[PDB]
This record gives sequence, structure tokens and C-alpha cells, in this order.
Amino acid sequence: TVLSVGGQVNLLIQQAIDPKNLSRLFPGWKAWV
Repeated sequence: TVLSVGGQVNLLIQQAIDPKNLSRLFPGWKAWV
């Protein structure tokens, strides 16, 4: 940890790798049925 931004950038990749939650809050699931 030091001037390392890979912390927020990496974080953004993980959430983006598990959009099952946000997707559930959007029509994204009306097709996953």
C-alpha cells in the first residue's frame, strides 16, 4: 500500500465481475429466468 491505485481500479474490476446484484435490480434478470 503506497501511491498504489490498483486498489480502487482492481476493486472496480471485481464488482464489475459480479454484477449479479446490480443486474438483479435491472431487467438483466427478466432474461436470466
